Amino acid sequence: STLANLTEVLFRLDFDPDTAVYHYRGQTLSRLQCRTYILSQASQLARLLKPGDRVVLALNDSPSLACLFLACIAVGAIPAVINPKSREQALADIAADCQASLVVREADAPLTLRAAAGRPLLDDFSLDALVGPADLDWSAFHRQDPAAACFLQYTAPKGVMHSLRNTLGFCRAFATELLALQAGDRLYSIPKMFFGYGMGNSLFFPWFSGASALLDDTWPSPERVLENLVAFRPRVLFGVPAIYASLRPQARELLSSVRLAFSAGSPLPRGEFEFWAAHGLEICDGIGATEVGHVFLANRPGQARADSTGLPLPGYECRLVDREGHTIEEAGRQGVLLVRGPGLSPGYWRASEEQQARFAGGWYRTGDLFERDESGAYRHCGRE
Ligand SMILES: Nc1ccccc1C(=O)OP(=O)(O)OC[C@H]1O[C@@H](n2cnc3c(N)ncnc32)[C@H](O)[C@@H]1O
Repeated sequence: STLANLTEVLFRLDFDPDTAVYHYRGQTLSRLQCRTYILSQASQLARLLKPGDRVVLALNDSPSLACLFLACIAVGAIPAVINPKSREQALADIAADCQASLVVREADAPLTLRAAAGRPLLDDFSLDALVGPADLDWSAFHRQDPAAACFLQYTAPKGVMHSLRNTLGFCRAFATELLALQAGDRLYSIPKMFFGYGMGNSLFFPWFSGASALLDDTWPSPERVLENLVAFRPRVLFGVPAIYASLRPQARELLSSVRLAFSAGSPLPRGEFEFWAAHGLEICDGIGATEVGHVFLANRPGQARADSTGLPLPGYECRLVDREGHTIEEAGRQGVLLVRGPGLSPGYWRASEEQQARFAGGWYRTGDLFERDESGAYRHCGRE
């Protein structure tokens, strides 16, 4: 295969550079603005990090987080985004697990750097003081095997490795094949970027499909969410079942903007589906897993059904194994869901033999019990 770099590949996708990519605190950044900032920042990270060094980013959602993440990748570093409110020992355990060279935290608290106070639109994270001002026209991307580890996603937390190949893989299946996101689409993800679901929705899909995403550094209280819906008016809403439960009293405001409502994280109850169907809003339930990059099995827009997880996305293969390890062919018979496909991770960054056994045989063992109906659609039935 030909060596490549995930940030460079995204930067080369054919979309208008003057269009929005990120929105933050009432401001908007274009693809061009972030691209310029990412290259400048990369020129500084290259003075600090050698290719392969790990970086832990314990930051609230913001354009600077997304861009710093892409700047790490540009120079060949391997970033991980974790909950900024992690306990001290939890942050330490993660940095030790990936042997990180650099941790970047919020203000006031490996080498540790801090964001500025005041929530600026763009942040230098003290790099100007640490390594000096940026180069003007940096482009020294670190290109590598497309199957090699590019960044980590931690889900005892284990670090899931994601590569250039399977990242573009899960983007294609979900953003393109399932949702058919169009350039200019406005996206709003309630889950944050330290969640695999949020990282895809907010960080990657804007670059991948020419869309733009609202980023919010505050926690998603239902009143904060409602504010954002009316200020931003997204076409696509990435939610979870409890969120839609909390949005019932505001159905009018929701349907005024949201045209594609997605739900992931846990099974969407039939009651929630039918309530919003009665109001004329289709909630598409889909399942993803960190070890699979993003959503791999979902209700297709315009064809969703209640109490169902839908059909495997294009390119994915789903299998059900019974308690003796045999593949289940019959419908209405529960088994453990195994999955392979474009988004499948190459494995955990650091793990025991038993931990890596989740990836045994070229499949990811979800640990979810599922059943298939006569048409091939899946239905969540609990955990093993
Ligand atoms: N990482 C993700 C990327 C995209 C979208 C979600 C995720 C995500 O949740 O990743 P995680 O690794 O935290 O958890 C995966 C596990 O969560 C459960 N689950 C998620 N979605 C559903 C659903 N629709 N219906 C039923 N169960 C679901 C299921 O137990 C699964 O094994």
